[PDB]
Amino acid sequence: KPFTVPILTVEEMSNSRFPIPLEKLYTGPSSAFVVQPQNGRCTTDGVLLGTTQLSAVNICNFRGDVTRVGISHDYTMNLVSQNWNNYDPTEEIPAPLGTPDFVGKIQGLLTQTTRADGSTRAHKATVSTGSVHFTPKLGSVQFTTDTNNDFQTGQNTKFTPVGVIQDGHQNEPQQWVLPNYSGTSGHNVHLAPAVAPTFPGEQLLFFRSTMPGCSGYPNMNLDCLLPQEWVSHFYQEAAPAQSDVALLRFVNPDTGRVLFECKLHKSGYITVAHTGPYDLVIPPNGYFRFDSWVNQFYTLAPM
Amino acid sequence: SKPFTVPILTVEEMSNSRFPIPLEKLYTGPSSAFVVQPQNGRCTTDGVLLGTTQLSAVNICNFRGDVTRVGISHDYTMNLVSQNWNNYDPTEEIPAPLGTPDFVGKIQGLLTQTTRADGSTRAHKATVSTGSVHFTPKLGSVQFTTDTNNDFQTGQNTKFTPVGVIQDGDHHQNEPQQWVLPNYSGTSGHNVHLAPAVAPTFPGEQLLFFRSTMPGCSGYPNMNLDCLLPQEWVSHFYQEAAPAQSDVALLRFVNPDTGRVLFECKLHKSGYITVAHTGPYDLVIPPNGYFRFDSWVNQFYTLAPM
Ligand SMILES: CC(=O)N[C@H]1[C@@H](O[C@H]2[C@@H](O)[C@@H](CO)O[C@H](O)[C@@H]2O[C@@H]2O[C@@H](C)[C@@H](O)[C@@H](O)[C@@H]2O)O[C@H](CO)[C@H](O)[C@@H]1O
Ligand SMILES: CC(=O)N[C@H]1[C@@H](O[C@H]2[C@@H](O)[C@@H](CO)O[C@H](O)[C@@H]2O[C@@H]2O[C@@H](C)[C@@H](O)[C@@H](O)[C@@H]2O)O[C@H](CO)[C@H](O)[C@@H]1O
Repeated sequence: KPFTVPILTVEEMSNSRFPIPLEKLYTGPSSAFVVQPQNGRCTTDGVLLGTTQLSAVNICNFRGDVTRVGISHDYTMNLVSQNWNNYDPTEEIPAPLGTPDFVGKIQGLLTQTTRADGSTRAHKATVSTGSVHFTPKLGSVQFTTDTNNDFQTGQNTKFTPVGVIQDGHQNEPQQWVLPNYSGTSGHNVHLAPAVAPTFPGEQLLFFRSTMPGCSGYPNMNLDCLLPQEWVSHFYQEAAPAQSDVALLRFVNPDTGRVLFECKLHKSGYITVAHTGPYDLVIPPNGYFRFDSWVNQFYTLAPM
Repeated sequence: SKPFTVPILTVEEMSNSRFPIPLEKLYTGPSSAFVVQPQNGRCTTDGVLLGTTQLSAVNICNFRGDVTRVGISHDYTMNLVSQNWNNYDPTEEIPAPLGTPDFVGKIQGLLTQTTRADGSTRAHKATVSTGSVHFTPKLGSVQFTTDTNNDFQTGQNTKFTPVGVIQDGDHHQNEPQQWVLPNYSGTSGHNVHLAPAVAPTFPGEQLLFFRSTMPGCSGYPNMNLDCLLPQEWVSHFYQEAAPAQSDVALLRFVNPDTGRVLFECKLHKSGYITVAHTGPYDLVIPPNGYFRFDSWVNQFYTLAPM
């Protein structure tokens, strides 16, 4: 089966690390830090990695029953799956699929239905993924909410993420620092690998969005390695990789002209030939096109 | 000549095309009491987007723009911009901005804002009542009720992220009304450029719906939300653009483990599905089941009964 990538434009696609649209493309150095996101990780032949699942609308969502912490405004959620069934902590994944893969305070609404009478409720809520109580691999997380009494026990409860907050400027979130999925009780396991360019003159290419800010002065940049639509495409197509590197051309169909070329690595990330931080300039109808299988030492034309 | 296909994703791997939530189940039921005319999740099998349909579920029922307080109240008017923060164009031949809510109801979420100059940010619980006379997205503005009367700044980029729906009143589940379109221009004019209503015409047929449950945020809302196509099918058809070789694509829903067909259905080229069934029915399916395109047929194809 011939390999392909979607023909969708950047702004027609979704971030694979938070449920927001893609905005732009960015390249920059990343030698000084670890790039190891767990969402938006998929091989070109369709093997999902890390905590990656198939739809953007499930990312950084949580479901389960909740219990109040003491008489405070905090609630513990005993996590269940997307469809309210069991999460198995023994499955060899880092945490439930869709779990946040950055240290930060994510704000949203915690909603609940009482099954007996169909009554419903919603409260502003934040999950601090750097907290010792952020233990999704153990099956629970803790939320700070705007209520100390309105949530009932034994009722289906959902967190819908909206954005991020900060306290103290732009010092958090830390998008490239993974939370400890088991808190202080254990180290992270079964992670999608860290990624880095290996060929001189190359940098990663990032698919960038801006997370909404909900309080304070947060760092709102969020970069993913693959659009969510690419994850779903590769998962479905499962086209065999004929080498370790797929050569893509980013084309302006208005003119047929190639704007730049890049390497899509089989293990699921892109590099470009560039040195330095750069906000790419792309036309609104531009898109990526797979042209040929090449190798790790093929020299890209400068971006 | 390009062969037509539908995605192989399972129902629970896909997304509702009318609200940013996962699909839960397949449902068929009677539709004679309704006009079924959703504007999101509308796309032909050869990839022509219809109504207010755009390509990603994460944008549905989102709004962006600048806000101004209404009087000295807790309500704010949002002057809409496009998804990428560029000016909105009311002259485009669509019913309303792509992604606009296509039902009458009170959608609750958070209204967030950043002050560009210093990176300061804020968020407030907010509700948009799409049945309100102030719901005028085609004209370029909608109104929100919020939990503040003072915290939002003028001239700053503001986003509404939807979460769920609310209800008020002794008549439980009286709202939202998922099959009642808003007036996109309010009282100023009638709706324009709509994707057409759909209905079964062949004896013994009903629509097949891809169903989710919207989160409830207050009161006793009707949380059912049915779409005609998963968002992933919209995206698939838009990209593939495979020519329709007849009016109807016959699909079989298959259990991949046994290879057995569970049921068959008619995917009309204009982008909706019928099945041979009468009455409300939550389909009993294996979670790994998927739809498979088998052949090009016509509107009078008599299906094996569900
Ligand atoms: C949880 C809460 O009550 N939020 C309110 C509160 O917000 C303040 C407050 O949390 C302080 C204390 O840490 O920090 C900020 O000042 C925060 O305000 C928010 O962020 C600042 C930088 C501004 O951008 C502000 O507009 C924004 O609200 O009080 C404020 C009103 O002052 C809001 O009501 C929050 O929702
Ligand atoms: C803004 C606020 O203070 N909400 C409270 C309040 O919310 C109520 C209130 O808005 C009434 C208006 O008559 O409507 C509901 O009762 C609403 O509550 C919500 O819906 C009901 C049916 C319950 O499911 C409830 O738990 C939910 O909050 O009062 C409630 C307490 O009942 C909460 O304190 C809200 O925060």
